[PDB]
Amino acid sequence: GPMEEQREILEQLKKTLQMLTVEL
Amino acid sequence: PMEEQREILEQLKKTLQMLTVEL
Amino acid sequence: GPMEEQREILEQLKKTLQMLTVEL
Repeated sequence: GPMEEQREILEQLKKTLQMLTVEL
Repeated sequence: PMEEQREILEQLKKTLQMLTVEL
Repeated sequence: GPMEEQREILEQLKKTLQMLTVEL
C-alpha cells in the first residue's frame, strides 16, 4: 500500500528536516 | 552584513520550526 | 563553522525541501 509508503517517507523527510533545522 | 544575514537565518530557522511542527 | 559545511547544509536543505514538495 502506497497510502502508507508515502506516509512513512513523508515522516522520513520530516525527520531529516528536523535535523537540518537543528543544525542551523 | 553577516548580522543581517544571521537575522535572515534566524527568521528562516523559526519558520522551519513552524513548518516541521505542522508536518 | 567552516564555509563549506554551511554550503552543504544549504544545498541539502534545498533538496530535502524540494522532495517535501514532491510528496505532499
